[PDB]
Amino acid sequence: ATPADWRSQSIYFLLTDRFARTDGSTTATCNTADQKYCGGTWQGIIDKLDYIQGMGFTAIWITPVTAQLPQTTAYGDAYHGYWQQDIYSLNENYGTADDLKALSSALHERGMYLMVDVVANHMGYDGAGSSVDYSVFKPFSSQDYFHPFCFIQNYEDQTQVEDCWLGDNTVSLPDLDTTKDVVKNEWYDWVGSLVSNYSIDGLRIDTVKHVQKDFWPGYNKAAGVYCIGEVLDGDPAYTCPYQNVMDGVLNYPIYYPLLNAFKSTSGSMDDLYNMINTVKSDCPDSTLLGTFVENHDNPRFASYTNDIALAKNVAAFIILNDGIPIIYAGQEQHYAGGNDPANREATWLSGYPTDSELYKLIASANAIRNYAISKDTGFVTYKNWPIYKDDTTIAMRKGTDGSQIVTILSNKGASGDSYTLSLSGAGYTAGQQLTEVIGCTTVTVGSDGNVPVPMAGGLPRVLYPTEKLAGSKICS
Ligand SMILES: *[C@H]1[C@H](O)[C@@H](O)[C@H](O[C@H]2O[C@H](CO)[C@@H](O)[C@H](O)[C@H]2O)[C@@H](CO)[C@@H]1OS(=O)(=O)O
Ligand SMILES: *[C@@H]1O[C@H](CO)[C@@H](O)[C@H](O)[C@H]1NC(C)=O
Ligand SMILES: [Ca+2]
Repeated sequence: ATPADWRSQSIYFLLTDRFARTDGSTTATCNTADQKYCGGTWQGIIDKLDYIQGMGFTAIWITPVTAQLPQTTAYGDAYHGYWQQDIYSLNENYGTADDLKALSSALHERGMYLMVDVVANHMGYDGAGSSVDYSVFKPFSSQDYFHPFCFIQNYEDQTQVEDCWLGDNTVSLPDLDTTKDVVKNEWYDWVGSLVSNYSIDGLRIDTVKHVQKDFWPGYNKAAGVYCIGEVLDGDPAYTCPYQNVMDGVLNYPIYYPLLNAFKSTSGSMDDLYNMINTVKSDCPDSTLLGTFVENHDNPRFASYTNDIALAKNVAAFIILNDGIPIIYAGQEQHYAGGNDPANREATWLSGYPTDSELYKLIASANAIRNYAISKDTGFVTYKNWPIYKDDTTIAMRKGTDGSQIVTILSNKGASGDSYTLSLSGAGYTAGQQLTEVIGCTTVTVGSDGNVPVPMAGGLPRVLYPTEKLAGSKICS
C-alpha cells in the first residue's frame, strides 16, 4: 500500500512474542526480567483481531519475522526479533510461512493492513565481536560483507554512527557494510521478495540513522510499499531530513515534549505547541510521520504517572495529531513497565478486557477519526493547527472547514477543577451545535464565535459538528 493509502491508517504496534499465544491462555507466565520467549505467535494474533479492531485500529505493526540467533544469551532470547542470522528463514517460535500468510490474509479480510518490522543495519550474535563466526549469517556468510569491528562511542560523528557496531561485548550486532553494491543488491532483492511472499502492506524500518542515507531510496523503492523509519533523535533538524530518503519517520521530535506535557500536572504545553509548529513547517510531510508516546524502547507512559486522565489525554493526542497514530500493545490496559525489559509485558495477562478506561477512550477517538476521514478526503492532508495554550491546556484543529475536529487537552489530571474555557479560533459558525464525542455531551458556539468548553476531571474534549454525525454510530 502507498504512502497516500497509509495516511488514513491507525496502527496497533505489538511484540509477536508477547501479544497472544496459540492456546489463547490469559494466565501463561511471562516474567519480563527472564527475557525469554513467552510463546506469542502469528496464529495467536489472528485469534485476537476482534480485540484490536474493537478499538478502531486499521493496521498492526509486528516485530521482525526473520530467524534469529538460537542462544539464550546473558540478555536472554531473541524474543523481540532484532538479532537476526538467516533472513531467508522465519523465526519458528512464531509459527510457519503459512501462519504468517494466514495473518496477512486475516487482516485483509477485515480491510486491515499488515506492517512488518525489518532491520537492514545488523545481524545478531551471542558473544564478543572478535568471537563472531560470520559463516552463521545467511546470505552474508563472510566477514567481507561487514564493517570492521568497533563500537559507536562518538554519537556526534555521523560516520562512526553508520560504520561502527551497535550492541556490546555480551551480544554483538555485526554491522553490514551497506556501502557495498553486493549488500545493497541482496537487501533490495530480499525486501521486495519478503513483501510479495507475505502480501505485506507497509514496513517499519528499524535503525535507519545507523545506515548511510544513499542506501535508503533504493530500499524504499524495492519494498514497493510505504516505509516508516526509526530515526532515534528528538531534534527535527536531524530526524526530518530522513524523509528526503524514506516515505515517513517515527515522530521522535514530538515524542519528548508530548511525554513531558502529559506525564505531570506541571508539564510544558509551550514545548509541545512549539514542536507541533516546528515539525509542521520544517519536516517534509508531517502527515506521513507516526505519532506515539509508548514503545518497547522507552518507559511506558503509566511508569511516569498512573493518573488515568493524563493517560486519556496523551492517547487522544496520538490519535488526533497529523500523521499515523501508533499505540503500543498494553497502553490500552494502562501497563506501567519501565525500561527494557520491563516494557515488554505480555498483553494476554490483562485478560484483553474491552471495558477498560483506555480501551473505551481509544475506541472513541479512533471512531471519530475514522468517521471524519470517511466524510472528509481533506482531513489527512489538513495540517494540524494548535489554536490555544495556557499552563494546563492545549487545543488544536484539524480537518476541512465545516467538518473540523477541535480537540482540547489538559494536564490538570483526575483531580482537576470544573470550569468553562472560552475557546476562540475553532472556526465554527455562531449557533452551531457540536458534539463532545468522548463523553457524548453537546456544546453550542456563541454569537461571538467562541466555544464555551466545559472542563472537568482533567478530561480530554473532542468536538465535531452534531449535524455532520447524521447516520454515524457515534454517541447514539
Ligand atoms: C530497534 C528496535 O526498535 C530495538 O528494540 C532494538 O533493541 C533490541 O536489541 C537490543 C540490543 O541487543 C536489546 O537490548 C533490546 O532488548 C532489543 O529490543 C534495536 C537494536 O537491535 C533496534 O535498533 S536501534 O538500536 O534502536 O536502532
Ligand atoms: C520468496 O519466495 C521466493 C520464491 O519461492 C524465493 O525465491 C524468495 O527467497 C522468498 N523470499 C523470502 C524473503 O522469503
Ligand atoms: Ca551501520
